[PDB]
Amino acid sequence: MKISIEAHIEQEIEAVWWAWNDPDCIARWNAASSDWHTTGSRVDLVVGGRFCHHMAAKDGSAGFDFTGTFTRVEAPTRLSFVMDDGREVDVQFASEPGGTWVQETFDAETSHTPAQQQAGWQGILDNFKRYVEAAGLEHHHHHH
Repeated sequence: MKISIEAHIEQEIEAVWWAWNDPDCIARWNAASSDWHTTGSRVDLVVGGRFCHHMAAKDGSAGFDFTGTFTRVEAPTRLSFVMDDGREVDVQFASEPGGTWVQETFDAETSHTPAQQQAGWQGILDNFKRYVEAAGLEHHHHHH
């Protein structure tokens, strides 16, 4: 069973995919909670390559890591990957006159409540979108 969420980021699909795949960029977002922060992300972005998004707490009292394997990479318009939890996660980067329609579609983990997962993923997708807006990544500039 798949749950599909979305985001209309007013930015280029280049800057959005860049912020998504770049491990140094992922270091700031990914950890939705501000009490957490991604201390490292081993990203081998190829078809069959693995990812590992280590998140440390601000006081280092705990840690939490997102391991998995990319099952399909269609740069920059789509990224398909499965997590350690079994979540088949499919993030679509669609080009639109308004910016980039990032439609995330993940498989719901049988262990957790589906709606609570959707809230967690929408938190991380908000944290990503807000990172793109915070870092700027503004390709559009008024040339003069």
